[PDB]
Amino acid sequence: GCPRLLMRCKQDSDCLAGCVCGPNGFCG
Repeated sequence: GCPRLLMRCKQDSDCLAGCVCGPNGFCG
């Protein structure tokens, strides 16, 4: 599964397996 919260990203893998780097700053 893919949660959601203010978690800054730089790459897809940044977040938990399922999410992508949300085009804004934080995961999406």
